[PDB]
Amino acid sequence: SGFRKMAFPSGKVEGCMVQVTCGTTTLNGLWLDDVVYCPRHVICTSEDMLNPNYEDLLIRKSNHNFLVQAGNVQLRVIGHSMQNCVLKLKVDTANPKTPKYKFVRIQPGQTFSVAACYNGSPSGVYQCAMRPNFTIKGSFLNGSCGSVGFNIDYDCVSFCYMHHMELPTGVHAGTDLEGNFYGPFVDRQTAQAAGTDTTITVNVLAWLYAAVINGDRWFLNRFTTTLNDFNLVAMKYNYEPLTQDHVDILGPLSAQTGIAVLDMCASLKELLQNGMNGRTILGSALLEDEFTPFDVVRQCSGVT
Amino acid sequence: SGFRKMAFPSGKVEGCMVQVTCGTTTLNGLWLDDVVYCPRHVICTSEDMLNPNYEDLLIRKSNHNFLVQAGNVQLRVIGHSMQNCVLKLKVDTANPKTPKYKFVRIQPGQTFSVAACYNGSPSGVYQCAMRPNFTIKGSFLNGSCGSVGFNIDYDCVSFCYMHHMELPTGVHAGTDLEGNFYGPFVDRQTAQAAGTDTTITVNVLAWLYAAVINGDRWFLNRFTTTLNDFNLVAMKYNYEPLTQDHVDILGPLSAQTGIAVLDMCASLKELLQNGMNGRTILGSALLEDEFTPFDVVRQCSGV
Ligand SMILES: *[C@@](O)(CO)[C@@H](C[C@@H]1CCNC1=O)NC(=O)[C@H](CC(C)C)NC(=O)c1cc2c(OC)cccc2[nH]1
Ligand SMILES: *[C@@](O)(CO)[C@H](C[C@@H]1CCNC1=O)NC(=O)[C@H](CC(C)C)NC(=O)c1cc2c(OC)cccc2[nH]1
Repeated sequence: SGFRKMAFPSGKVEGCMVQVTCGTTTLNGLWLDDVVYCPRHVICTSEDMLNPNYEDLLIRKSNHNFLVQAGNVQLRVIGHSMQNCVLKLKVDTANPKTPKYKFVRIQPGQTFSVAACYNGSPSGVYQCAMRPNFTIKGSFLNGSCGSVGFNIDYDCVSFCYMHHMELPTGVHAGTDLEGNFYGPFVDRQTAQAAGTDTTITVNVLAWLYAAVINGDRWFLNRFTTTLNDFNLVAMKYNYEPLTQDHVDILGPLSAQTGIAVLDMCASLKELLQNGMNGRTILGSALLEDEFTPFDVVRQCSGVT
Repeated sequence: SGFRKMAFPSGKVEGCMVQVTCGTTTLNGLWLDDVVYCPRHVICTSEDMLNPNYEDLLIRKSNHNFLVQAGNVQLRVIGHSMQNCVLKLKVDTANPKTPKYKFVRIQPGQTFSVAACYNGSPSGVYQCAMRPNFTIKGSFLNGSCGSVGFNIDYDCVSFCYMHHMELPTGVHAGTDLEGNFYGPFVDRQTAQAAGTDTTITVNVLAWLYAAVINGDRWFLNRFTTTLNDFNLVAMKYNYEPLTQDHVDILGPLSAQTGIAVLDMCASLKELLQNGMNGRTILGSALLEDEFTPFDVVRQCSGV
């Protein structure tokens, strides 16, 4: 047993990380087949990033202005195009380590693994949750842009995040692999502020199902509730409202424990309104919200 | 900026994990060069695991009794030996993906990355610390035996742990790659307790420095303490004593923040006597002790 913040094995993503450089600006890129994906601001000088006109900055760039390196080995750029805030660079070599992959735009509350990369070399792996305000509580240093977030189902790597920005509050913002930012952020060198964050309700409920599975079930009450009533109450406590998809992904945990989702909602609502009464859940007085229902099942039944 | 429990990239280890089956028992193995290391209880049966005479059970085994699968290929075992609790399976093929590696014995309070594997296929990576009582608080299910813990220095993988056991308390026990258990544990099917679990003081202080580097300072105070007077209080709370080496290792963090180590100790002493009320540090409601000073320096340098 045991419950930990767990990342996916990073080997399949490691073989795809490369370094992209324009002039002196360097960051990370994702090499899949014969295309490298990286943040478009690599074409900016330090001064350009303050108020960049990317369309104009890109028209002054040719394939030969782009330095793409796998390690110290260069991959000649034979084509380039801009898709939203991501740059796509066609290279003359298909990545022999390209895994089965796809690009996905995740929802708030969903978790993914981040391969922290520097100069095209991953340095650490850790799991992140997309906060409801479209930030992630990551750990990123200078030169980390281009780091990607991913999940692995079966043998297919689903890329969902590429790093771009650190906010003044210390949290982080980025895009999907199609260059579309998560949240209302832009790739400018400007102090941008995210919206007020909230607790990921679906993940809190998954954490409660995790407790029940392990014999910690003192919090189960005899009431039930409607989805609408719970949402209205949940927002009064800074909790995100549940969707139909939330109820459905809680299905397996509901069937495994025999506790209907709306019953657990009624239990969680009582915890929100009355507190923990000096008690703990899974050895904690804090309600954990960065464990998705899939993380709970995967850690109560290790799948690979 | 930011601070997160973070493991090393697992690619180099993934290319080394294999599946080892003996009779009706399957677990993970580590394929380096022409040898596959795994827990020796894979040779045991249901009745053997209760009190196995491993030397007795091992000699009655043949190379063909061992099914070593590396993906869709089966490796031919051409030799079997035993080094303490680690069974060594010689194979006719050397692992092409063998990286630069060494076998090291981790010290208590030090951290390592764990590649949790099942049926020779890794499924998750997370960081652990070797607790003073020589257990680790991991996440392991049935079939996780053979999983390894490691660190990576440059291009060298330092293997330091192989998983064997989950104690009745939910914690986990294992060996180094020489088959020597961490702690007073034994690879038999018995319920085993560990010593009293003390807190890794130097790690808690590093983690306090990380909180300051990241904008958290509500726990600081104007007071200072001597090393001994802090250790008096710390030991009273089942905290490991702080040594001058620990003080020295914290230097970089103290310089970066401008907070003397003994000033942080005065803060920790207050936290231990008053508690945190309802407040949290770096999002946690407890004092985290599984971050080493090096972990903090690596994530907070320049921040
Ligand atoms: C390996 O997977 C075994 O091949 C591993 C799995 C454990 C159990 C689920 N999570 C893990 O980490 N180890 C064992 O099953 C181990 C086998 C050898 C004898 C060392 N035994 C235990 O972990 C074990 C035995 C007992 C026990 O007795 C019976 C009473 C309480 C707890 C306990 N754990
Ligand atoms: C990339 O590595 C640069 O390519 C970098 C990642 C950060 C470095 C430290 N931690 C990180 O996550 N990204 C940036 O530097 C971006 C670049 C934009 C998209 C052009 N900008 C910021 O992170 C940034 C700018 C400002 C700011 O202004 C100036 C004010 C406050 C915060 C802030 N962050």
